[PDB]
Amino acid sequence: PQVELFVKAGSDGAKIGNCPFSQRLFAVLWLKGVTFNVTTVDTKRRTETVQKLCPGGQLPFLLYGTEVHTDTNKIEEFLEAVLCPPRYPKLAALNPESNTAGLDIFAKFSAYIKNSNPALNDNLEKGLLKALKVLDNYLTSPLPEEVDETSAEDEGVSQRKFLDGNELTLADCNLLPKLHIVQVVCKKYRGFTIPEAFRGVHRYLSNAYAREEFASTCPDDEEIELAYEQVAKALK
Repeated sequence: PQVELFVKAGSDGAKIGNCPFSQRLFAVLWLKGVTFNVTTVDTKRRTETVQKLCPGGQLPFLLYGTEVHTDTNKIEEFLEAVLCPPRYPKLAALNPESNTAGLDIFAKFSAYIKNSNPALNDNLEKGLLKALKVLDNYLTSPLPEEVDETSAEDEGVSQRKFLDGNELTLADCNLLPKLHIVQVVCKKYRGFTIPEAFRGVHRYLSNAYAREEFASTCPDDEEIELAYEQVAKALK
């Protein structure tokens, strides 16, 4: 069954570019354990093949068998439904709220990073921090699998590695590529780092960077910084 992911190329026309949608599906496919290929597209210099496969030009897209699929959310839903046990793990979260935890962070970041009004900087940095804190509280809330298991010193605190438990799920595949952009960009252009006191978020990121599915699908930091340079530099 042939599976080829087409993804956004970076500044050299070849390496992985900044696209958290590309990276989400790359990670889903890696987690499924299916055999697949990844082909980068320089959208300024498209191949005759890519032009034929996807006239509409959407990116990312997926060639599966002879069918071309577009729309990241739909492509992911398709993959989860078609790549099924026993050959491939189900990657859907068990707890619905894992699928919404921290979904606001990226738009708070986008406002913060596009803002060029100095009087609103602190408001927008607050908005971002508040959204990150709500993610932190999700990551430290025990989930049903952890029911009544603890230690005297950390009662009512979750020990789990990722959003929905100790395995990576589709929820992590959506969130992590975006959280990665937020970190990289805000360090470079805002002097901002996530507070050390968000221990849940910190642990989450520590565990996520330790996983090739996330770590090996990340664009180079440089690609992410270049992608944001024009809109991030406007604030003086």
